[PDB]
Amino acid sequence: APQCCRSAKYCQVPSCKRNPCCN
Repeated sequence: APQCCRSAKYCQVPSCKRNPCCN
């Protein structure tokens, strides 16, 4: 599956929002 640091769109996910990579 696609990681959270794959694109900004993913960073806008309540699941990837708490990700130090997206934060």
